Amino acid sequence: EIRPTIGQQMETGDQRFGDLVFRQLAPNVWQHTSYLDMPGFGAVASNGLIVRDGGRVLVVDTAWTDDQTAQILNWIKQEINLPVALAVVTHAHQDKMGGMDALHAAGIATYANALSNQLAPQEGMVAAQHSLTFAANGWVEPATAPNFGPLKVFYPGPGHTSDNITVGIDGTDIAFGGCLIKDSKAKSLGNLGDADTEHYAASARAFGAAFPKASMIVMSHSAPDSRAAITHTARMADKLR
Ligand SMILES: Nc1nc(C(=O)O)c(CCc2ccccc2)s1
Ligand SMILES: [Zn+2]
Ligand SMILES: [Zn+2]
Repeated sequence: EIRPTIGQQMETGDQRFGDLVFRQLAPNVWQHTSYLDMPGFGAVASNGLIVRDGGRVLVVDTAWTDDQTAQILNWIKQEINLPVALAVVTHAHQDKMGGMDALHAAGIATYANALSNQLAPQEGMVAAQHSLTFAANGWVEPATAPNFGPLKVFYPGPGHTSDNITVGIDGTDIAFGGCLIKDSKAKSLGNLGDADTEHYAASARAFGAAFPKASMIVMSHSAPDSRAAITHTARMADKLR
């Protein structure tokens, strides 16, 4: 164990490395998984991504902690041995931004929604060093996301949080919903403490429409799923209104 209370369990094709688990999803895409031990409840998994783009690596989301995020960088060093060009973090919660200091100490440029950077200090965390802004239809303003390569950043609207962003991986059929999207077998939308219950369903559907040909949907707290994760999330969110 490797037996989280919440989050996917270990399957064939998963690599344990330190306290983390890594799963290759495509030739150039890996999922990183880290765990927070909650007393009396057990381990909660959080997932992000590692993408190789030629001679560099791009990261989506930190681990829960600085030490776990340093372990991600160690895995990258050992298994890929290419430099990390940048990281984009997908909202101001600990599962996504808890390891900012480790990225900064390593000299990695960090990007987040401007709103995430504005909210991070109120959540006790460190803002990314660069702010992404978005058009009225949710697409990132390209001048704020320079040299992002295959990462296609989309703000779907308020849902899990007001600042949640999503990332498509161009040249693949993978899109990352972060904590907005829950899997097709989920019984709940997870933590709604900071959620916009009015707009959640439309935001989930907007993510689906932004990446209409993505067949593998990666998410923070479950194994990758089909597009039924999007439709199931939206249907659960419909019930909040
Ligand atoms: N940091 C944490 N984020 C979340 C989240 O929802 O983003 C937590 C809830 C985990 C969960 C998810 C789905 C079903 C049941 C539980 S905890
Ligand atoms: Zn969150
Ligand atoms: Zn979360």
